[PDB]
Amino acid sequence: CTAITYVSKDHYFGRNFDYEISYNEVVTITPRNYKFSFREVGNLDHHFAIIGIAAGIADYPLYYDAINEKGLGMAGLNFSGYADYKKIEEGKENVSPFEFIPWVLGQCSTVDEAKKLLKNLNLVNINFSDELPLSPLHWLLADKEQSIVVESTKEGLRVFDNPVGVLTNNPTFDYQLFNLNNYRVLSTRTPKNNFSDQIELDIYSAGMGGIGLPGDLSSVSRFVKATFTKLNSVSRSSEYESISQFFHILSSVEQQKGLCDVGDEKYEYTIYSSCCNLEKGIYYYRTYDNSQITAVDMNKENLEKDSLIVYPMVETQQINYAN
Amino acid sequence: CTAITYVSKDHYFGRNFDYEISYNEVVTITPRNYKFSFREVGNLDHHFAIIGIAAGIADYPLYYDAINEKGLGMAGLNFSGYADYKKIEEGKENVSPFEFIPWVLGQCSTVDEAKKLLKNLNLVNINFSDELPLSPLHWLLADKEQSIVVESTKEGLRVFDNPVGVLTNNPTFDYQLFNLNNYRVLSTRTPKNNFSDQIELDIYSAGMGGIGLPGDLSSVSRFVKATFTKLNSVSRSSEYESISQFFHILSSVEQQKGLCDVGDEKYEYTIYSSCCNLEKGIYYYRTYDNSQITAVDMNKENLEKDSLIVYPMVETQQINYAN
Amino acid sequence: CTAITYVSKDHYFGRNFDYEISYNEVVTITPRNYKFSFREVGNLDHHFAIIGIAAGIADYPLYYDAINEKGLGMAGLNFSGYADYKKIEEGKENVSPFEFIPWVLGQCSTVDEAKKLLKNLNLVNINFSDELPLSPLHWLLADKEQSIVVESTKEGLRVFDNPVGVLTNNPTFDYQLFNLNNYRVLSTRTPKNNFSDQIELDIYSAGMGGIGLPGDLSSVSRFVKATFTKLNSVSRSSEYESISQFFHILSSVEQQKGLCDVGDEKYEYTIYSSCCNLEKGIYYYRTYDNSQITAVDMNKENLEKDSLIVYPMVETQQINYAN
Amino acid sequence: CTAITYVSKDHYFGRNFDYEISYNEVVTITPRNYKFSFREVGNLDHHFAIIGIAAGIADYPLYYDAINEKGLGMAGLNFSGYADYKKIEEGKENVSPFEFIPWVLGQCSTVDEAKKLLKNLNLVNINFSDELPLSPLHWLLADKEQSIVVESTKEGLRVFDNPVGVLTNNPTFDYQLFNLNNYRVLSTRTPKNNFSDQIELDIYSAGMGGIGLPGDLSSVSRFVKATFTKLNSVSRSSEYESISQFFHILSSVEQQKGLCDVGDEKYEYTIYSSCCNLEKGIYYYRTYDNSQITAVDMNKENLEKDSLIVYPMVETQQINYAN
Repeated sequence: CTAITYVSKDHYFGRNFDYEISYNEVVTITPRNYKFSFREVGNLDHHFAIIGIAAGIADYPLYYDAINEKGLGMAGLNFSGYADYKKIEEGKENVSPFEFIPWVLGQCSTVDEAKKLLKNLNLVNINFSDELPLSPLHWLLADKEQSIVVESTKEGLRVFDNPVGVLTNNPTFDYQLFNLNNYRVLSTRTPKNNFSDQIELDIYSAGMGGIGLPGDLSSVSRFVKATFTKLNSVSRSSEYESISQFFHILSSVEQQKGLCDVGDEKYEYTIYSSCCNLEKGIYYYRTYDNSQITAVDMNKENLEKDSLIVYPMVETQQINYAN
Repeated sequence: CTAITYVSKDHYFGRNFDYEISYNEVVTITPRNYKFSFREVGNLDHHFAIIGIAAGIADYPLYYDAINEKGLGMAGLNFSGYADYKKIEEGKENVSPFEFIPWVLGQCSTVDEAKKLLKNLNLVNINFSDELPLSPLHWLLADKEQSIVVESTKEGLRVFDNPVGVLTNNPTFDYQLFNLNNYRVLSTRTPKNNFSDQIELDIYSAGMGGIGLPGDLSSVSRFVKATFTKLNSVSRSSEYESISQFFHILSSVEQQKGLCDVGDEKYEYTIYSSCCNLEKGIYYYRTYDNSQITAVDMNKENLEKDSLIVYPMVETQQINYAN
Repeated sequence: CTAITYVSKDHYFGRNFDYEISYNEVVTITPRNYKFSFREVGNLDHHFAIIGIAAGIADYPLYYDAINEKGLGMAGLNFSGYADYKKIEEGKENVSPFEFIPWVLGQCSTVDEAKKLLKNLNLVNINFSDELPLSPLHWLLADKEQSIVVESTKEGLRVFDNPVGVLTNNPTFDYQLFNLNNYRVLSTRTPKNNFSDQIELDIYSAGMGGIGLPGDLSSVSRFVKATFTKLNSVSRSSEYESISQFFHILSSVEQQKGLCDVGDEKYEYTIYSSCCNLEKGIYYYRTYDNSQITAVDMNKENLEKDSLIVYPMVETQQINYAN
Repeated sequence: CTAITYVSKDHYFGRNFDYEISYNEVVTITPRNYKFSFREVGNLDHHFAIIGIAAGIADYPLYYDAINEKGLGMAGLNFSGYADYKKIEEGKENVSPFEFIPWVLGQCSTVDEAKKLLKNLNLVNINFSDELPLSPLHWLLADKEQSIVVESTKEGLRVFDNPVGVLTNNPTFDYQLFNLNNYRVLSTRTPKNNFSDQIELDIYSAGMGGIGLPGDLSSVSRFVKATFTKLNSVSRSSEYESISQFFHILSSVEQQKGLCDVGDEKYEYTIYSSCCNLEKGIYYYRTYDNSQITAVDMNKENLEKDSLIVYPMVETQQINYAN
């Protein structure tokens, strides 16, 4: 997985969802009066409306990522072997990872509010059900001001400011930031010949400033390439050019089927790619097999409802036959 | 630019067109009775039908790439500083680079026929017009059997067999093939710990087999990554899954706006990406700002016409609004 | 700096000392009755004998590295910006970095004894003198069983087990170990063509298993290359062959004059390279301008003395003129 | 193998000899009146004196490398699979590779003279003897003005000017020079943060300008690292300091035993390293298990003799026991 934020007049938030198998992903709008029952903290009978992509395997919104009607985004990304969930601890707000996106997005309008809510968080090892055990995750949260990373590991709970608005998988966020130090020299412009003034070295290609940028599908490499591509991106401000650039950034680090074998020719690939406009409450997405951008606008629904609104995903290529 | 061939059940050919500006790109079908007048060789009054993307600046099909009705594809890719075009040479078929795609695709049904035709070729330095001087190019040709590369350089004209079905920009094709030797170790699977059996190294990410793959936008790096991604692609045999995979291969080496500065913030970027089905005569394309695949089917036209059939390219985002 | 341990039959310990200027580096034997006065802990009037290279100040053995007569080695390596030394803390053994090598090597026969001693350590910010402020350092300690790394940073004091027996400069040791995970594929043997079974890739060179190994002079790169070179080294048990291999490992990551400019053509270079036999108490060294190995054997001195025994370093080329 | 030139005040020439097994390598001075009998060209009964290292299994000087009394150096380096030797060709100077160093160094005082002599050369496939078939080689020649590379391949005989004064093994020299283009950015100084002006990236190590420099033992990697290390080496004030720097350049790309397995634990390693002072006719050398520099001075011999003067190499560690 790769999650990013991007600014181009509006502020966008979204992710590549990378896994082996598609589990009936749907776009789900949770309206304001859909009751959230939490196992160990107080219920939210009335809360902010949410739109995101969820696993369509329950009548509870099991979100992989989502934004709320106040412009706050949150995404859970695989963090296998690094994530550690805890026992219920007295004095803490004990929240299960499966409840965590509803818990935050339900009641926070900004990342600063999320920071205050997270001060007493303890992420607890309680499964949604026996049939559906917890995934090992870490989280990116973002609004129009800033983004943060939340990591619950064996040593504890850390909330990091994210100066680049990017997150992938393992290892911890502090290693990911540190590793960018190694790429300081990379550039969008042709470098000078610093190697030796005694010989002539030919600029035989454009793009030589970026040589050294890693192009493989591993977690650290995608973090570096997504960061360089996001930070150096240029768009145009209009919505369509803006989301175009966003999906180009995500394309840069997507995983193609066949290239990442996780054992026995079982391939990890980018099942979908999302781009959310935080100001307008629009969830846009592509899928591996549908290149066309599909848009679901949360504000076109009756957000005073109390039942989940589900949009099944367009998963076949939608071709414009021009003749 | 990056050009590739790919086989699933059908055979596909296409390219990323990477440059600073659009020369009014259009999809042009050249029907059979559109007369080709050649400056220094014999005319083709009747020939194979062709479909490709061209610069729409004249009532000649100035193709960047195309396929013909017999399943032969050809593409010209930037080769700046390496390309050399010649004086008229007696006893040769003297063909200008601007005429070259029409010359080959007009009269050859296969790459083997193209190989025979190319034995007598001399590419001459004749401009289409004063307003349109020649670009420095090299060419990939492909059919369902094989692909070749044509390069006219200062040392002469070389025709290479292309064992990977990929081409980018500079340098010469022999260096490009040779450089793949350096990447023999790359894998789709997790490597064994060969570094030392004395220590335990953790597989902290999937995709570690590919570490070493270059991710920058330079010509050689894109050649290596496109080759690795193409050769290790899997898809099912269906048309939509096949072209999905094809566009994913091209996405892997596309150039995002902002990332390749050739100047004072003059950006090289992937203006369009094409995929042609050689068996069906369908030209499919995406553009930088339209993620939806658009399809133009040469066989839906009256190929006995004698004038160019020109379709505008759909260049703005075609979004499916789901609510 | 790079410090390593290496086993043949005997156990060896040593380092490259990398800096801009050579001062009065000398080989100094501290005999058992040389009284160690400590600024905040109890004095050691009688202790283990030590041999190492020091800065050549009459009043005290200011060691860069050393071993003791019981086969325990310790080295201080530059750790600029990462090292943090503390205020005196009650209930701790408050030891200055300049006292640290004498403090450990004076009273510990093994790394296990050092581990117990270090449980109470607080490294305090007390200069040897006003004219000679503390350097920012971290430490490698080794005996014939194991090695550890000691790091005092802003977060606190950490003692790590060192599974590879290597240390360089910044960042923290945990990041250095983690980064080795990225090099699991590297091999002494020619890799298989894993890139694609569809094409023939030529083994045009020996040594291709190691491609990916970094060759620059930076701290992390030297850590990776020293580790790979040390762990894959082979040598016979005989002393001359063993220290030969050791100096070859150190040569692999040495810094050549001209290549590492730390500002206005001020060059960091490997001033000396040491190899200590822990079992035999011999300090062997080469210097940048003397390739011949020099040996100083601590057991040839009167270790019951109470005064420092100082040997100048042989700093100019000792050439065998053979004809 | 790696061969280099380096200038300090004097001009130096030398090489690492990398192979699996040491035979009877000897330092051999060929005096002026040792008759050179050539199988297919005119004999040189009187010629320039030569000193180099040879295979001491024959009464003829079978040099791996050498310099002559007029300051011209020549070295043969493994070129396996690339070297091609020819049939005797009428009108050419037909010289066997085993005769080639004597042929050039016998009669040329400069590289310019060698260039004229090489205009008619045809390197022929004639073994010295049945017990000793020809090795596949290419050659570096150097004097105080310049250096060249000689490569006889299937396509023919090519003499290149060598702008960097380095040579390794495969592939052809043109590819080796071209590949340097990929390293234009590398520097001896800390790079600017070109990655992004939006974030602060920490200079946590010196030597970061060189990141990207390859550190493995393959032929291309050693070519790049030797070139960068040689070109950015300082010059020095004395003979001793100068050859110290020279051996440091060679050390940078030496092959350590255990790291390069060409077989079933058959290790390629740097058996000897040479440094020749072209002005003084001194052959200096350091073997793998003798770190001390040994010097053999051609001018201390009677160069009017007619028989080879052969010195065994000092192959065991010469240690300075200082106490």
